[PDB]
Amino acid sequence: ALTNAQILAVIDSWEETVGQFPVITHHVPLGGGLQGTLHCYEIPLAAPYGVGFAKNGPTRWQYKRTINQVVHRWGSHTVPFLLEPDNINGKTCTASHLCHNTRCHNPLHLCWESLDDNKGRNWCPGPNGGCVHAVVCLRQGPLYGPGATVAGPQQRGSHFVV
Amino acid sequence: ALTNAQILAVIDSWEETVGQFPVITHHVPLGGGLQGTLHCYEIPLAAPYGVGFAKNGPTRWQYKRTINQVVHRWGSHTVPFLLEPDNINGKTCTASHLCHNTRCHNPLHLCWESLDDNKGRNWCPGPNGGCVHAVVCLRQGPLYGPGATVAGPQQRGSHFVV
DNA sequence: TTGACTCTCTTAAGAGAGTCA
DNA sequence: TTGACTCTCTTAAGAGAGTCA
Ligand SMILES: [Mg+2]
Ligand SMILES: [Mg+2]
Ligand SMILES: [Zn+2]
Ligand SMILES: [Zn+2]
Ligand SMILES: [Zn+2]
Ligand SMILES: [Zn+2]
Repeated sequence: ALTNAQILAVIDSWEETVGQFPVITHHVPLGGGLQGTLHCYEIPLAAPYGVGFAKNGPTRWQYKRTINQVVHRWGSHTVPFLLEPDNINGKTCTASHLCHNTRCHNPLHLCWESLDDNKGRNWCPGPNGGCVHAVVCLRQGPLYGPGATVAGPQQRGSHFVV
Repeated sequence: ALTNAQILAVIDSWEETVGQFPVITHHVPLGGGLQGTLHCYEIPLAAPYGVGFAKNGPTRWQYKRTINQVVHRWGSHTVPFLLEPDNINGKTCTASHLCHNTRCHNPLHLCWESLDDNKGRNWCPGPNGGCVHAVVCLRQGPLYGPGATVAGPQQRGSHFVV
């Protein structure tokens, strides 16, 4: 809600509820041939999810609280960042999973950044493979690698140069 | 169905037309602090675009040819790949700009790959900065770098471990 | 046969809001 | 007030198809 006190109360209630979500250990590539371990706090697969939480999409949830007799509702991963600017360079700030695990609500696995920055982590080589993200990745992106390109650049004639 | 000879004729007419597009020299980052040069063959900003070409969206075009009284139409960047498989690993193949310049139709600046592979090139460090794409990038991706993350991982209490 | 427009759709990283009990 | 559902939207890398002369 509007007051700083009320927003802190929202963040604190959220953390306490998510803190009781099952803690699931995931071993992850870090880049550089190394492996690490993340502890994700995973929202349940089906109702009930936890006080204040409801599913609005297969991998989408919202957190809701009643404040001043009014319902206030947020995307379930946005709550840690309610005191942060909601835009950057004219781009919307998004909740971004460093663990690349949608069900996880561990705020130690979340950052707040443009959708482009968010997406780009999918291909990051990782914290031991060359990550240059200023807010560092926790793991190599799941899509990092050589790709599976079917056909490369080519011409039949002689009209083009690189 | 069009014979492979008819398909080659389509590719050849496309190349002949695109080859006459304005050729624009662009200096680009390669990664590793190095700079290179790409020569993009850029479709005009407004009609007329070239024989066979029409705009279906702000940065979308199509190529159309009529053969034996049947109108055939393709996405304007897909024509170089008409003799290639159109999917891989159960994913549709997409035209992917190695120069990251949508108006460019130089086939030496295009490859044919999944949309995920395509997107990921936006963040690639580039051919002199650590690119691991098997079909190598021509330049560092425009979105490579430290990012502009507004807030990193954080908690107010002690409910969480990383 | 051709040009110049029109419309909606896909994907996978993210969102907001309404209907009932 | 709280829970459990429903629906459509945003973005930026890509698509197919219709109308008219
Ligand atoms: Mg993400
Ligand atoms: Mg691309
Ligand atoms: Zn996690
Ligand atoms: Zn990174
Ligand atoms: Zn180009
Ligand atoms: Zn690359």
